[PDB]
Amino acid sequence: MASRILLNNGAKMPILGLGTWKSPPGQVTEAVKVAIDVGYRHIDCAHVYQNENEVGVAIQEKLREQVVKREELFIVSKLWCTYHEKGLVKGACQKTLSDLKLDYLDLYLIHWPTGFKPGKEFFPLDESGNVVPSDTNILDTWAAMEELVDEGLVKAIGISNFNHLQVEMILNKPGLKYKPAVNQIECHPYLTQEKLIQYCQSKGIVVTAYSPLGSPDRPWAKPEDPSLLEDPRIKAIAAKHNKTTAQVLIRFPMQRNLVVIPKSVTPERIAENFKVFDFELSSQDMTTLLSYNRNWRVCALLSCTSHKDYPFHE
Ligand SMILES: NC(=O)c1ccc[n+]([C@@H]2O[C@H](COP(=O)([O-])OP(=O)(O)OC[C@H]3O[C@@H](n4cnc5c(N)ncnc54)[C@H](OP(=O)(O)O)[C@@H]3O)[C@@H](O)[C@H]2O)c1
Ligand SMILES: Nc1ccc(CNC(=O)c2ccc(Cl)cc2OCC(=O)O)c(F)c1
Repeated sequence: MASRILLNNGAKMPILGLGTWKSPPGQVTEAVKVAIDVGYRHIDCAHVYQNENEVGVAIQEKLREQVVKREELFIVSKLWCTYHEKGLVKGACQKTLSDLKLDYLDLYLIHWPTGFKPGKEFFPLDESGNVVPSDTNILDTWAAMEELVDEGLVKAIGISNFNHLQVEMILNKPGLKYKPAVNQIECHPYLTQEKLIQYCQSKGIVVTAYSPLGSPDRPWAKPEDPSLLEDPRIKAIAAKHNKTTAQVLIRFPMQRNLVVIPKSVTPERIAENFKVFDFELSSQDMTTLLSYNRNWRVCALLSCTSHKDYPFHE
């Protein structure tokens, strides 16, 4: 299987990338350096993760060392919810560029379809704990994203956590100039996403699977929760293939024509997670993994559920 997938902007995107949510700022520079040294060419970033400066130090050092050329890297970041206003989008993108020490992003995503009140707080709350919305709709935010392409700041734009009706809203936008290249959504054997993936792929939108290992370090983890890495059924498939459970969980979305972005700051695991191009899951393996769906989400947030554009009511 090829290492990159063709996007609808004409560029190629590596199907395996390194995630950086929760990667501590004192560890993520070495994580990204190791990742690039062992073959990763795609890093998934976001302003809200608060570690883009440190990710950028690694990228810049590997460019300076000539381990890789800039054109060989595929760097992704995301517009946070408090920057959905027309007059804030360019500055948000430029801050991310400055932190990552880049002149352009390969892909810039609307992180969530929900706009929040601008300000210093990433989750502005009213006194009862509800997030305070912005009245800026996803279509105007999309037009602002299109401007970034036309100013040379980003090569591609896309969306994240958009449900099928929200994707449709963008695709049906009056005067749409650029289609979204990517929809980045949660996807793993407990949230298999058949309907949304089919829809996006049918429209030429590439899907990126996040939390492919079930995000065991998510901060709201109840150890009551189901655990992909510990599921004996998935462990059995891994054993059959002489691979780790994580390697099976990463190969699974690859064989669905998805991009996948496992996170690690552990050098041994960063390398392990990349060694997934030399085995194949059978169709029976794939269908068996799909059968484990239970519509379980890592990423949901109670404080935002009354937002008009909350994506997971549908
Ligand atoms: N667009 C969005 O809204 C959104 C939401 C969630 C995530 N994402 C992106 O997707 C990325 C991945 O998702 P995620 O961070 O939620 O979780 P994940 O990649 O599913 O899981 C990360 C966890 O798995 C551990 N791990 C990694 N490789 C392992 C291995 N080979 N064996 C055992 N454990 C392993 C990591 O530990 P160590 O790091 O300690 O090794 C970490 O605790 C994020 O970092 C972010 O870039 C995007
Ligand atoms: N509208 C909205 C916004 C955020 C979430 C869930 N995400 C988080 O709670 C979250 C908060 C801070 C950070 Cl740094 C990361 C988070 O999740 C991962 C992500 O959103 O990429 C959500 F479920 C809905």
